[PDB]
Amino acid sequence: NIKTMIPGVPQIDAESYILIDYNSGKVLAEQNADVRRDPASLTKMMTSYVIGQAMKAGKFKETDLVTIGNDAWATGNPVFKGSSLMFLKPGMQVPVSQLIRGINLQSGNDACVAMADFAAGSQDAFVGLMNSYVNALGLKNTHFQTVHGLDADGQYSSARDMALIGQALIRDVPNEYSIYKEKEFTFNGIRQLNRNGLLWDNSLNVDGIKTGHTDKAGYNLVASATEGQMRLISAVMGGRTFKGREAESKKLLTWGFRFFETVNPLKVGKEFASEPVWFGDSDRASLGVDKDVYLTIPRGRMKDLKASYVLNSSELHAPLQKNQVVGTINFQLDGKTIEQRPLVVLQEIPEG
Repeated sequence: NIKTMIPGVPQIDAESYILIDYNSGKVLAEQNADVRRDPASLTKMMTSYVIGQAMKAGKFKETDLVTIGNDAWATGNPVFKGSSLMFLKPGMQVPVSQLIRGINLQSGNDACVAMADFAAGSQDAFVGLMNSYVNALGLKNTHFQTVHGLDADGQYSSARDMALIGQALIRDVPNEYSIYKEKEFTFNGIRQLNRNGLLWDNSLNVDGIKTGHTDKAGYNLVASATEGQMRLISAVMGGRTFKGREAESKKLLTWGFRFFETVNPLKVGKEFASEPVWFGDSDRASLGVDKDVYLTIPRGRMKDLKASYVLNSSELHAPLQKNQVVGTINFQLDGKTIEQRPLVVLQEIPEG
């Protein structure tokens, strides 16, 4: 009864939420996770992702100077009224490093425009890239219209999609992601703090990601935290206050770590099984996986994890290509399969 208990999910004071394991992708808890909502400043997570991809590709460096044009002039564009701003002015020459902290830490809407023009030539072209990555990441309930999320009546996202964008930031552009844990930066002699109050919560190891709030959106937060090498991501959208979005996210993250653990039973290239092969330059095939296996299981139950496999075909016949799928690995707890992964040929076996 205790060994097999399924924990109850805490009550969460928000319109929608999700909690996922970064490594395994397992959804630990969810409510209304696919409902389309106003992302508010969470849009800037995708702005950051695009910029991160550009820097990873070597298109520009953090020390490069960006010239501010009239479109990023904070007090020359009333669309920016009442929003977070660096107070950029035309003709300033600001390092990429400062602008990306403006976007990431301050949600500076002017900074978003300046970087969009720098990275992609125009705001429209940059939004094109944002939406291209929406497609590349397989997000079903997300669409962007502007680089900052202002003036975007037809933009939307969801708790799931914002958690998945978080996952992508951490996984794909780690140098960009590393900025989100910074508690402050200085621009024009003015120190600017991070709005993610969970960075100061000494009871968790939170290192990201993004907050947002409007009247339509309510209070939004995408958070990520670690306990050792285990990492969870929470997205809470339509929270009720500044303090509530933090508190509700903390509830989810803490619950996740208490009841679940991530395990890595198999890495790419490690032989899991072997089987005879016919017609080959070797007599047996080495079989395993083509992507590292991470599972999320009930905490404490690693000892009870069992694995076995099935083969698609009666016989293996050479030629066998590297990563050729030949079966399925079943991971089991309490005599029930909880996870399956493709079983693949680890080394090509040509005909003899």
